[PDB]
Amino acid sequence: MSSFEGQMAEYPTISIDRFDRENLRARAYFLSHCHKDHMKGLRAPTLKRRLECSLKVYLYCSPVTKELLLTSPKYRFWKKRIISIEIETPTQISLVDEASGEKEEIVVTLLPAGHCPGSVMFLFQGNNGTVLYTGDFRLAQGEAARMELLHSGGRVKDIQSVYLDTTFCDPRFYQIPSREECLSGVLELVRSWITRSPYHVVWLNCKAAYGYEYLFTNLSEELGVQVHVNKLDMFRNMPEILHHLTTDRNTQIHACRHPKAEEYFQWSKLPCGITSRNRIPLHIISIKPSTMWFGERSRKTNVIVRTGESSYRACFSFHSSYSEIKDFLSYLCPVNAYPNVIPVGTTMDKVVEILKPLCRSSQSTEPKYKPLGKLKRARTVHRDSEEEDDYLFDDPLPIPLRHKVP
DNA sequence: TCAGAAGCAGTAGAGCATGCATATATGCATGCTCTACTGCTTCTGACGATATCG
DNA sequence: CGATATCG
Ligand SMILES: [Mg+2]
Ligand SMILES: [Mg+2]
Ligand SMILES: [Zn+2]
Repeated sequence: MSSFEGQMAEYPTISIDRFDRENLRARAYFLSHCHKDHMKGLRAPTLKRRLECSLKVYLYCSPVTKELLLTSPKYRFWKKRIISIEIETPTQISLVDEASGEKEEIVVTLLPAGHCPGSVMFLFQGNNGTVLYTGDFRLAQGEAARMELLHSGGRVKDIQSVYLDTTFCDPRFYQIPSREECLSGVLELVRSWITRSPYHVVWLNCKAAYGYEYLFTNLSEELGVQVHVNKLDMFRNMPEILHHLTTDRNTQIHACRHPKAEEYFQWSKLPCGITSRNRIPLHIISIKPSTMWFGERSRKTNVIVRTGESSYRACFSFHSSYSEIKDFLSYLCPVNAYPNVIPVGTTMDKVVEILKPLCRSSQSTEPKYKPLGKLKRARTVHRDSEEEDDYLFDDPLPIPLRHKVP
């Protein structure tokens, strides 16, 4: 999910990954990647009506994001309003107002996120300092020190705020394995399965639309088989991905999707209508790459687990784990840090108190001096009546006199 | 006698929300409201012929 | 034929 309101505190004139209610007054739109939770309001009728009444508002995103977005027929009205920006290329954006001729320049830099085709970061630099928006990123430990654009002369830049992805910001997802390990496990399993007979097929229950192209491409390169998907016209301008997918159902590896694909697999049938070739039945096994299932285990588990006679689960996460998030935020050391999404189990307060010790808040101060005036006793209640005998005791000490005047 | 006027019920067309599981992406499906418009049913009253009285 | 009151 995306708990972001698509509006930074430093630059409220730009909205990122959210165009629902208050972002209709923004001067520039930014899109991290092409996931549905980061595209709320992008197809709204009010936004459609606003686009046809303005000329200076644009939608900035990665070129791969533009290719994936313009392929959908529902978003083709953005064809003349999308401006793609290369990664690691500092460009100047003009936040010109429509009504008044006022203008404001800001410098944005796109950084790779390693999440899905077209996923990038947004690094803004303007009058209110430097802010960073890492929407659904994935960085291993020790990789934050390798980003060239986040360093200024060998040291980390002065970052004011970080709107980081906190999908797995909880002690349950302590150290998620790298995607290479899950890839190797899935490759070994699929090889050992399909190497027996040409009728052994492997399903890949991939929930997200984008993010699993790495697995498909590497399985195709290591097995020579082409994965089956529903639609592949979206990758028509991406040769390195298009030549690994196929619409034909006569392939072994499959990654097709369907709302009722579970019952179909239970009936020994892929999501595609084909259930057998040449009237010879097919032997199907299901591999579901996910991460939330592994975050609920109670003992030592493996990357490739077997939950049934023809069912498997793989730990394939496109989100940074708790340790990776902590390492990234501690290396950046920003003034503030806001969670974009709250975990299902965790709440807002726990994520906030986890992220706070990592922020650059190393500034303490002694409490303000509370004055003490007008003492709480006016009259001397401890006064004596001065009745004595004056003979049992020695003479009183005479009052001293001091005439020195410096 | 009957034209015309209320009064009420149904729908098109747009728009929006939520429910979906151990997924953080679902997009996808589904089901609801709103508003203007049309049609049917019930009601009313003026009206003209024609009955009746002079 | 008046023209008044029905009655549909
Ligand atoms: Mg997303
Ligand atoms: Mg994402
Ligand atoms: Zn298929």
